[PDB]
Amino acid sequence: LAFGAIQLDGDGNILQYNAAEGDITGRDPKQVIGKNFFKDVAPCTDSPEFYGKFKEGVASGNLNTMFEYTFDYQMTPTKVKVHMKKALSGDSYWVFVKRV
Ligand SMILES: *C(=O)/C=C\c1ccc(O)cc1
Repeated sequence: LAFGAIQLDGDGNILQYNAAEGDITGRDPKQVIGKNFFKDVAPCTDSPEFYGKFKEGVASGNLNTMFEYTFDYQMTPTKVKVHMKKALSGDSYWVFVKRV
């Protein structure tokens, strides 16, 4: 995956996104990575339950699953498949998204 592969820490901050290796856009780069999630009391960012039991993933100590989620609604995103993996570094977990 040259796109879809993001690595985040098991505390709540994004570390690196695997895709940025060629700045061929003039976007505002405050979209992804460098994300320190402060307790602004915002549990509604399209994910009431974080990813795939991400909240349990952390404390269970084995956040590594591939789960495909189909959106059979109207105003929903495309069918994606999340492969999360507890980073081999330790207290961090990856997120590989892959649309079908
Ligand atoms: C999170 O924001 C959950 C519910 C909700 C309901 C109504 C409005 O306007 C915002 C949010």
